[PDB]
Amino acid sequence: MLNLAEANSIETAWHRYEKQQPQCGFGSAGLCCRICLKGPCRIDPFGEGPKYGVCGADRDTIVARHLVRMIAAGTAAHSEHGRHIALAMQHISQGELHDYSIRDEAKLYAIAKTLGVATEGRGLLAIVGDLAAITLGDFQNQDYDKPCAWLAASLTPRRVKRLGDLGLLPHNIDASVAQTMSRTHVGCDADPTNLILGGLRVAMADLDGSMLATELSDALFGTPQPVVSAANLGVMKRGAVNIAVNGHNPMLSDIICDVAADLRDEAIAAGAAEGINIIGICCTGHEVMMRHGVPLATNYLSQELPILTGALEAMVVDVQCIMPSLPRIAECFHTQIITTDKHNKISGATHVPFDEHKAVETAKTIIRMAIAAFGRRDPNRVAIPAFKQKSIVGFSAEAVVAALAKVNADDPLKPLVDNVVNGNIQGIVLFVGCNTTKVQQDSAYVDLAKSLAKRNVLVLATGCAAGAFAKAGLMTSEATTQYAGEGLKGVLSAIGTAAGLGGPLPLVMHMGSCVDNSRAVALATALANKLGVDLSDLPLVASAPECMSEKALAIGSWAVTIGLPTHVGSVPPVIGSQIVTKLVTETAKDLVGGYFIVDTDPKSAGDKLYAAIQERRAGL
Amino acid sequence: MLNLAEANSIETAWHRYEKQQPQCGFGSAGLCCRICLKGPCRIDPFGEGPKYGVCGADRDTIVARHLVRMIAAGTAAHSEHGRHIALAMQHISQGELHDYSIRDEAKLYAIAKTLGVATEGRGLLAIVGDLAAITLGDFQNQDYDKPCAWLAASLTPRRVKRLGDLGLLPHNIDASVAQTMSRTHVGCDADPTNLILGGLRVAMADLDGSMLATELSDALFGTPQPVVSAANLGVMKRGAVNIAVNGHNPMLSDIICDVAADLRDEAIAAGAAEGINIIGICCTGHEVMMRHGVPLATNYLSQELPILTGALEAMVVDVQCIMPSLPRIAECFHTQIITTDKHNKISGATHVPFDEHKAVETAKTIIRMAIAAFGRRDPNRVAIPAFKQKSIVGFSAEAVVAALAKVNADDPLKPLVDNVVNGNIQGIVLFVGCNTTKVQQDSAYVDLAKSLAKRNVLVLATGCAAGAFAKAGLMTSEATTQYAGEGLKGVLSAIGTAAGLGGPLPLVMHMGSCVDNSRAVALATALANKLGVDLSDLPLVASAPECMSEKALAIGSWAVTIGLPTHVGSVPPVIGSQIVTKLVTETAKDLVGGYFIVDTDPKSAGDKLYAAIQERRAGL
Ligand code: SF4
Ligand code: SF4
Ligand code: SF4
Repeated sequence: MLNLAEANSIETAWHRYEKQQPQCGFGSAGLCCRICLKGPCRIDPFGEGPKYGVCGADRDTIVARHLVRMIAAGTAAHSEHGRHIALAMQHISQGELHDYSIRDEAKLYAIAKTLGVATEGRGLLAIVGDLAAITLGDFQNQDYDKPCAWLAASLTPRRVKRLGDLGLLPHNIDASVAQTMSRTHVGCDADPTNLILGGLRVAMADLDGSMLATELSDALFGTPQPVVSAANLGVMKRGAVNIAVNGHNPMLSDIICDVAADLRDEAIAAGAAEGINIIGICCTGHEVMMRHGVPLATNYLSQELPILTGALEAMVVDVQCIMPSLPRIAECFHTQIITTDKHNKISGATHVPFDEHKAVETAKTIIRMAIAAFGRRDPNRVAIPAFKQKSIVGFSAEAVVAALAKVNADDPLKPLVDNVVNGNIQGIVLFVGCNTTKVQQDSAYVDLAKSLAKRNVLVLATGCAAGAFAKAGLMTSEATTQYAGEGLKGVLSAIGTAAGLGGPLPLVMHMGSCVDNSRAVALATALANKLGVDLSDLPLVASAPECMSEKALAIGSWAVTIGLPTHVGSVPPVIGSQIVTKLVTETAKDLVGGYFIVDTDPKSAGDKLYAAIQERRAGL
Repeated sequence: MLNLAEANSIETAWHRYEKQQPQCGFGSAGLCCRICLKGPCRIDPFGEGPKYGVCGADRDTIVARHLVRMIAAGTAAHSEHGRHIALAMQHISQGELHDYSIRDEAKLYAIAKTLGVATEGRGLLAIVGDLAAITLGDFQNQDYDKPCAWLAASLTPRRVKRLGDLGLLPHNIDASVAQTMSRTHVGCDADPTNLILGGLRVAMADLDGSMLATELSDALFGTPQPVVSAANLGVMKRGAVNIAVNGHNPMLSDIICDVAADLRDEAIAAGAAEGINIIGICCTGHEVMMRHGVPLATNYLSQELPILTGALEAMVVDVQCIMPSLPRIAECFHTQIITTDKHNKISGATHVPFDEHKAVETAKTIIRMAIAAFGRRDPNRVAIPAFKQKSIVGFSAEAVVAALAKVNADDPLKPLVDNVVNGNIQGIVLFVGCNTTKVQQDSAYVDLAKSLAKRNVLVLATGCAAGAFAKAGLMTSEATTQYAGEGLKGVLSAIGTAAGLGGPLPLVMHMGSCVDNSRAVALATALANKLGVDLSDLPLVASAPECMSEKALAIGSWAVTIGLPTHVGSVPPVIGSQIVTKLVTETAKDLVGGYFIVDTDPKSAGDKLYAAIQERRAGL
């Protein structure tokens, strides 16, 4: 926890959770079913109740069909973000979408290198078209046996073989989601094993979306490089127009950032002495935190609380992980919750649609409204907590290897590799996932982080996990000296002073939004290649102690298919099926290297994670 | 009904249904969300308790989001069928796939006239090459404002403009299923009106898949023409090896049927003096019956009873509506449940994969596995009820027009309209639907047809609904002379005796499988184009007295969006929201012209349907 801005008149996410107590144990068990209108069909595993549904389907085919349908939804969620980015890149290539451009042409040529596109003497718009045509191809191929272009280009070669031999390499992101929906229909795919393999194949179609999203978003806006930022509710200035950007797509926020600069004088004119101060919520808040250093107000669960300070002039949303309660809560104040997307309206908000073509003028309209919301701000109701915590963020996979080249420009990975074979770094944990109410907010992350840090493992974080470490200052050079542990701290401070920081590198390491989890794969696959090996051999581990979204389920599943022991700290609906639970814990260990780790205890989970790393080290 | 193989000590669909009593009711009203792993949050409508989910979404977001995902899983189910035909038509245009070919070169040409393929002096394979490309574009177009190819080309140009101006013409089948699962992810679309409107678009994609599948499948296997067949379990033979074909895809069955004939001389040699008995279950059987007249054993709920006869040697199952209990109901006997699709495997059943490049060869293998099970049939455990109801089927839209051309070959549609303005044909009804255990099998189907036919309205049917009418004897000439009203019986008898068949046209005309519901919208659009109107003005109505599947919910949802008053007889999860209910029942009569009629009383349904039929006659 952290802030505690007591409503005392208003329902919040914590209130609505307790009024749901107790929650249906059937659904939490995975023994609920509503796929056809002959249900609802439940399974009584014990006292001689119904052991089958009207379908004839058992507990295992019921639990599994819902597992992969959840993975499929999270894949559809991530892929819709990457599709907008690739559709842009196709418009940038055709002299259209003028408000956008290739702001990082260095990242663009490197993307075309990993994809095989010629760049020598070709001109920018030709490469961009070759890059958009390929990336759109992953959304339209019908040859079930042709892997996704980004997957084949971006994994280790050993992994590409392992999955293609099992048919786990997707051919089409849209078709993977749709073929998962169709096969889980009433009376279609039954076999729990065929089902779970079908969820792992569509989990890879999520990885594709996350890769092409991160890479082409860099080329659109710039690769993150280390920057100083600040987190928590304190970053709201009373003397400023406070604009919260919540959602996922930086195509809106990165434009709002630039327009917020030229529009400062209108903020001062309306009576805001400190201009307009835009703040970030959730993954779009991380995108502009990663890139431009814009502060991060809060992560997921505490996203209604900015309106509670009585000084949020407008919260601009687009898609995903935004709470439908926000038009209700903002009606008690002056706040303007502004929806933007064609496929993301909240009843009671204010919709201004984002014409990507007319981008910077739609921004002005948005900021003009929030300047006018400042006009109706009640001044004796402002109550901003003074919690602002600083954090060094912007640690893209590119920048991390750059700071290593301040230690060895010849072999930039050699310090990392050498410091692993000797034990200063026992391993790497990547903290992923959102916020759940069945885990005390931010506590499981911080418990796990310092426990594993102390054990000499490097911590990387993304999304609402990096947001939970951002606040509570584990993203500081000081957090490294206090909790790292000697061997881990010795290296962390070496690179930390090689690149001009001021101390060591922060304990945890921001890599960005959930799609930017593809950065750590790029980090790890290059490592796995330097050693001439695969990720199912590296002392590498993922952990989602507080996960909820279907994205978190899809993200975690391809973390298994890639080779990582993946810790889940919020129990998916599998416990009702011992057979499915065997499939993802055992069996996965053998087929695909990675495996799941379901533990609700942050202390005992970090014991299995270190054990997984220590077992992983032994294999070398 | 009528058969019911009351078998002792074996569990069936009805036995498994009654084990589930009572079923949740929260899920029946749609007041259980189940998306985000912080739930399952449920809504209490009356006595205090929880009024929201933890994300903050009200009952109307929870209800709308689940309905819209059922529409998407139903579109994915049908679209995957259509994509198989389209890929086959592409291997066909290139010289791959030597077992399949353009059997109805005629159909191929009329499919190309409309939809705009140029034919003038062009080889057949160039014409079917353009057809394969255009149709595959409906699965890969990324221009959001580019309507689907078939949709624009196939339904009335007035409805093209309406749905276009409402934004309901889909641009891509695969991306409509995906953008649906994404926008219904946690924290995404929440406005009830927006969600159900987006579900109306992913429903118009099920019309696309159904359209291309039906039309293209005809060119590959032949456009159905009137054929006499037989229905019910009495279609099995003890002196023949009985092979059942369940599922949906005709690409398998049509082969199996042809190969069975060439493999008759090996059957008799093994002891099957009557050869290969290929019986049909669900839609695969409907496809081959409509085209070749093969017998249909049963529909959905009674697909396990053919095993109880002790005379089923194999059940070759491909995709969709295949009960997972069948492998368990075998073993008890000698039957071989044989799965074929890589995305449709059932634990305990024998899987031999179906390569379409090696269709006939695979076919022979399957059939041989059954002629081996014939030599394992316990002859002391045979029990074929001997219910063989003769059925006249094969009534494609083309066949209907031809019969109306045997009376007026200059204005073939004039006999229809004239008899609708005078009153002899008060209207038409399309009976779609499956089979649910909450309504006695086939009961409401039969009752609703007779009550309406007496009121002088033509009865058309598809799928398991048509199977119910076939096994009941409403698909014969005598049924018209008995239950049809005077005016209707007159027109039917005239066209009949004028188009051979020596009698009146069947009371219920078999229009085909689920995808063949596009034949009814074809006939309707043609009549509406002869009268200068839209389907929203024709006295046309759809009814699903025993729906249960997601495909049916989608099949009914595009019927509403094309302008048809649709009746549902199983109550979708919608009662929990009066807003969503009103949106799909009342405000749809203002936006898209069609609407839903939830009743569940078969008597009150027909009264309301006839009221709508007569209301459409007020106009015109
Ligand atoms: S539908 Fe299933 S998860 Fe929802 S309350 Fe009922 S038993 Fe529980
Ligand atoms: S799909 Fe089968 S197990 Fe699921 S609700 Fe329907 S009848 Fe029950
Ligand atoms: S999206 Fe909201 S209502 Fe639905 S399960 Fe999650 S928290 Fe509950």
